[PDB]
This record gives sequence, C-alpha cells and structure tokens, in this order.
Amino acid sequence: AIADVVAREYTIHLHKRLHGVTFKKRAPRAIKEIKKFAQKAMGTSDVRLDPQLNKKVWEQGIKGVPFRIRVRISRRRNDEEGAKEKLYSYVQAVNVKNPKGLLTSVVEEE
RNA sequence: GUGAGCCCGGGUCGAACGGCCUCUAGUGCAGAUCUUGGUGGUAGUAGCAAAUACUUCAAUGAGAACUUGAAGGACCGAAGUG
Repeated sequence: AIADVVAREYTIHLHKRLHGVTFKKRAPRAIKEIKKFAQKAMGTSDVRLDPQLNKKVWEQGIKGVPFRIRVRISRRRNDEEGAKEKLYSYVQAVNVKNPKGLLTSVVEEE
C-alpha cells in the first residue's frame, strides 16, 4: 500500500537510548542509534545522515545530546548501477519550534 | 641370521656403484643444563587498556576508523603538542 519512495517526520527519543552511556561515547552512540532507528522505520540497511543533522547531534559537545530530536526520513531509490540495495534512507534535521508534542507525520510529496 | 645386520619385491629417482682377500682410519651415539640447524604442545592463548575523542557527507580506490576536501566536536594553552 505504501510506495518505495516515501518521506515521514518522526520524533526520536534519544534520552532513553543514551541513558547510562559513557560520556566520551554518548554522541557517536547517538549517531548509531539514529541509524538503527532509520533502519527499523524504513527497512533500509543503507542510511545516510545529513551533515546538519550531525551538527545538531554534536551541538552541545560529545555528552550534550538533546533528549528529543525531530527528523525527516526519506526512503528513496538507489539509481546507481551495481548497487547492493535498491533503496536507501536519507535523514535530515527538521526546524521546529519544539520537538515535544508531535506525532509521526507523512511529508507531502509536492 | 640368536643378534649387530644381509638379501629381494614395489614406488620415487637420475650417474655411478658393489662382492671376495689383504691394507688403512678423523670408523658405529639417547643422553654430555652437549654443538649447529629445523620443528611442536602451550595457543588462535597471554595480550595489542598511560598521554581526555571522535562524528557526518563527498571524492579516490578492488578494498577506507586510522587517505583527502568540506562540515562539526575537542586537546596542547606561550616553562606549548608553537
């Protein structure tokens, strides 16, 4: 029912995934948890993160990751020849007033 | 053949060698914490933990944590990691 090319906006609760993590590993673990979240959400093992998303994660240093973050995940087609996976996800940070109080929402294709 | 050993078959190989009687010796090894060389178990084991710390995209390439550019985060802190 859902096409291969599709974009949705999610709220990721990184606080419960980084609870108790070593301080020098909290932000790389946040990067890996975002990749794991995207793989679980879209079924794609190939996940690419926007550099502004990386800046948002690293905004307050190595141990100052935000508790919540609003992201847009876009499942797109891998058009390159000889690609192992036909689909991949691209994750971007979303400019919102407050990441709290938001539901998962389908981004309009237009 | 009591024995130290001797002889033959089969396989491998490529240029010399043996029996008998005498002559001759640097002539017979399991040890010497023996000498030289080679090889095991240990064992895919002990370990690869000082010097705060890495992350994202793109490129290159058969292959990229430890190549490069950009984007971030840090450290030396002028008796410096200049």
